[PDB]
Amino acid sequence: NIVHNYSEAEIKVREATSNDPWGPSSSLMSEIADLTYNVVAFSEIMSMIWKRLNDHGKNWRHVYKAMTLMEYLIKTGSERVSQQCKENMYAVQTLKDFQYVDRDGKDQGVNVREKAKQLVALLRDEDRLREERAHALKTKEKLAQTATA
Repeated sequence: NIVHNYSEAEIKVREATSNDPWGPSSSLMSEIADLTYNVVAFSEIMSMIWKRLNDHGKNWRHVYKAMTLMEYLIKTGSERVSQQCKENMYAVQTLKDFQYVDRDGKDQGVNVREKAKQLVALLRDEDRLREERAHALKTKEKLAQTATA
């Protein structure tokens, strides 16, 4: 990871992409999105996400949640997020053929492939990206003004 103690941003990314049977919460992803505007945190955040995406088989949740977070940051964080993804398109495209059938015969990998496929389509369509971002930013805005339960 090339860091001593993890920064708060790195801890948040790891938590959001933990190898656990649950997806990232919107509140946590929203915090990470704000952090993408911090010049130092941006680099730490992207580096950790690319690393969590670098995994296989039984660790598919790391990959799936990392893509979910990347998708969120592409649409809701600094524009530099989508810019770096476009520059490293190959690293997103490889996930389109990720495979994993668990020991019960359940294909978990197909969902990783589908998300990668749709994410790639989004990143290559500039007009869609602008629309998705406007809608995503409004959603984060609405989220911030909605009370708990």
